[PDB]
Amino acid sequence: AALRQPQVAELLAEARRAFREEFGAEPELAVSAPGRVNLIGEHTDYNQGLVLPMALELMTVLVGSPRKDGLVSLLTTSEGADEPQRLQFPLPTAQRSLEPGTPRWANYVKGVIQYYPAAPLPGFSAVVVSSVPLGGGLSSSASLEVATYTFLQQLCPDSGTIAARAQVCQQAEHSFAGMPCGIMDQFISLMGQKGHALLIDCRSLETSLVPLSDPKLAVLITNSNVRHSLASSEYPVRRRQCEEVARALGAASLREVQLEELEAARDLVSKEGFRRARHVVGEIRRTAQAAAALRRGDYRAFGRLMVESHRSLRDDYEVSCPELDQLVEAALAVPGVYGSRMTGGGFGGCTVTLLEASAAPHAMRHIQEHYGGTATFYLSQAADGAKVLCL
Amino acid sequence: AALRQPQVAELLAEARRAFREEFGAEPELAVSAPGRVNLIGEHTDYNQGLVLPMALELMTVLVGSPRKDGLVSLLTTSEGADEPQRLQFPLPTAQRSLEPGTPRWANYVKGVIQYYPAAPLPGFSAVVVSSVPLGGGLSSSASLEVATYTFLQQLCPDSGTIAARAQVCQQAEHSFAGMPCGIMDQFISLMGQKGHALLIDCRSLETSLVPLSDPKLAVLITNSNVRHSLASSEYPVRRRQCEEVARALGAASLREVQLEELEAARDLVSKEGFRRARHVVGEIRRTAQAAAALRRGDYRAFGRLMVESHRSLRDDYEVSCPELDQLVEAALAVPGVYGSRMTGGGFGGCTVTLLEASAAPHAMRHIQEHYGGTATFYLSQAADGAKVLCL
Ligand SMILES: Nc1ncnc2c1ncn2[C@@H]1O[C@H](COP(=O)(O)OP(=O)(O)O)[C@@H](O)[C@H]1O
Ligand SMILES: Nc1ncnc2c1ncn2[C@@H]1O[C@H](COP(=O)(O)OP(=O)(O)O)[C@@H](O)[C@H]1O
Ligand SMILES: OC[C@H]1O[C@H](O)[C@H](O)[C@@H](O)[C@H]1O
Ligand SMILES: OC[C@H]1O[C@H](O)[C@H](O)[C@@H](O)[C@H]1O
Ligand SMILES: [Mg+2]
Ligand SMILES: [Mg+2]
Ligand code: NA
Ligand code: NA
Repeated sequence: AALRQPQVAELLAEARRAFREEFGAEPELAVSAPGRVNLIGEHTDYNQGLVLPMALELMTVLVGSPRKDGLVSLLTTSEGADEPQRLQFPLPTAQRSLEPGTPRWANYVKGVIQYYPAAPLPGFSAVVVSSVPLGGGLSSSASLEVATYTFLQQLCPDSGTIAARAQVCQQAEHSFAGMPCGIMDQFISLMGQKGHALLIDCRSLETSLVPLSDPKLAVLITNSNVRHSLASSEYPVRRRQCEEVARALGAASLREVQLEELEAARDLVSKEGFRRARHVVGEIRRTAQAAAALRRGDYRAFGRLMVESHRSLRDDYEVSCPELDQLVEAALAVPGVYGSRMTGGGFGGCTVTLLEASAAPHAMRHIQEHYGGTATFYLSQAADGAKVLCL
Repeated sequence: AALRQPQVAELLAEARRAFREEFGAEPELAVSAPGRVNLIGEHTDYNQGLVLPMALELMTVLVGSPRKDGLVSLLTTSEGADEPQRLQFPLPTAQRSLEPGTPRWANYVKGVIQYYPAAPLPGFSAVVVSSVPLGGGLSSSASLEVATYTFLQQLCPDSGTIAARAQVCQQAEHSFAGMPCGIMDQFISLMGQKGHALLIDCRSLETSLVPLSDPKLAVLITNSNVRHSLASSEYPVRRRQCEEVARALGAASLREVQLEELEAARDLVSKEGFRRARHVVGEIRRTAQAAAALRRGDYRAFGRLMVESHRSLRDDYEVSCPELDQLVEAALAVPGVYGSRMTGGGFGGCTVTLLEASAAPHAMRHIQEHYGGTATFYLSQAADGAKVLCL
């Protein structure tokens, strides 16, 4: 036991049956959207940098039907969601716009509806099921937004691009969820392809598909199953810290600041500010190197870069915690572990570990043994992004 | 005027309609797969080179229904498909494979059925309609193959990779149409994204999606209305002349040969084979430079590299015709045109012209006046790849 990862046909069946019960008929329409692990390139997306995430086999499925009455009627089967697990509300009009409210889980859906670029949208009934753990740092939020977006497309086709949909999901997260994320989670949930990671250039929005499918390789995800109080909190503080440092250096973003320019201008910025820029500018470089390493088959080089990334996030960006540090220190101790680090926004959530497929069983036993807390594990391949399911 | 480009809703309705008439019921399943234009990197894909295609709004729509009796029943509405435009034939069995026969157009479907990797596959009825001009160098052939494959996936899920679907369609084109194509046409049909070009590395099969986000940049396609059939052309001879040069220099392919190496090895190959290989080696270098130019907005550079592509295809590879030559010279005389070149296999078909959007109307009048024949015109955006359409 690593945690089981239901396949789509299973999640679809569970969603259909829960809808049949709730609404009294079979649903007409279905879609899926994955969760996400970031292999490397943390706190770079809102700095116009480089990220290398892959989509997981963990996913949100959303089934539903149009209505003729202009209503939205929702049910989520996730415990983890704040109560009530059901909500109904009328579609926004040019006269009354939707509003963030409680239950907080519905905000993600209301936000996507509120910014959906096409019209006219009918009402709908829908059930959500998820295998993404809510609030585990594997991006259940972007899964839900992108599932919601893809579903609305089945009611009312858009005329825009992948990146425009990601930006609609991003704005919904900003205005309705109150969380000023970059573009990474929405982008990988939309753009994943199985047996690949995605080098996303968050400035050009150019994407490269980097093969990550060798039977002698595994990616292991360790849920710390913790979430400290600085999550809601220091993420916006860091994002503001980065924008200052860029202004002080005459730079549109930290993407335009070369690592050698930064060293030779510490005196223009706080000692705290300097350590933040150093992380971001180095991580961008590490992410470019790591992508080339992963294509080459150089797991050792990739693993070193993962660890260098962890040290940087721990000491220079200070978004690690004791629990993530502990879980990374246990992982590197295991023979066959190429590297390990804190993934997502941090202050808790998950570590990602790259290792020999043969060592995963040992690696899971050693990390459980050497972690105070109760840890959960996913052995996860690179998955496809958001799909329509024909019913 | 640009020739208008039917949207999917309209191709779908012409397909529902011809399906109802032919088979006396509504179809249950639908798919689309686009044609493509190659921006630069011609006759490199089978030499393990680089190409930069985008998918088109021109597409093949296939609608159909599982059958009970283990037969395949097909209709196409394309004028230009050899008679008969309808046929039935039994599914391949373990006892006996499909074989290429008459009519030539159905070899593309038979081949994809023969090589489709998942079982069991039921009989089916299907109609094919297309906005892709048959024989025009916009890959009507790969559009047909990939539409068929995406359809079979609706009858019987596969569980390989996007890449293995393209190599099935390629396999079908080699063995059933006897046309030894590279992987480009099938890959772009599968992998397209609207508002992107696709840089394909045909050695490693790595892909980048390059944003075409600029409303002041147009792509104009000019059909010469001289038809190629690539099978019976000098295409297989070019491919073999490239192979004999690689073999002579001890290279796995011409991707492994630099210009300077080819130049010192003249005494190893014929005058002709040297010229063919010099086009290929040159064209690989130019496609990398072109991607770099496009990435920084240097359209004048991109256009000069396209003109060099065209002179290399005309003089060293010898796959142009007097008609493509006149269409290119005529587009180059127009202000706001960055570059123009033949696209696809050659011997006829289409040119591709990159130009200021505002110049498109002048450019269409000028090329038509200065063309000895009758040109048709598509003003083209980057389009989505192959898709399921839920009925
Ligand atoms: N399937 C779901 N059903 C209901 N709410 C969900 C679902 N998936 C995500 N959510 C919402 O998203 C929140 C988790 O997002 P967040 O705190 O950003 O963590 P993460 O994105 O890492 O999982 C939940 O608290 C809930 O409000
Ligand atoms: N929709 C269609 N219906 C029937 N045949 C088709 C269709 N699309 C493509 N074809 C077949 O593909 C052939 C064209 O292939 P080819 O000569 O390689 O040209 P292209 O560059 O258009 O792909 C036609 O001769 C016909 O056999
Ligand atoms: O890599 C840091 C990461 O953090 C969170 O997961 C956000 O959702 C992303 O947008 C990104 O900033
Ligand atoms: O670039 C030339 C081009 O010609 C045809 O369209 C083939 O299908 C492609 O594979 C490629 O070889
Ligand atoms: Mg989140
Ligand atoms: Mg063809
Ligand atoms: Na433990
Ligand atoms: Na003319």
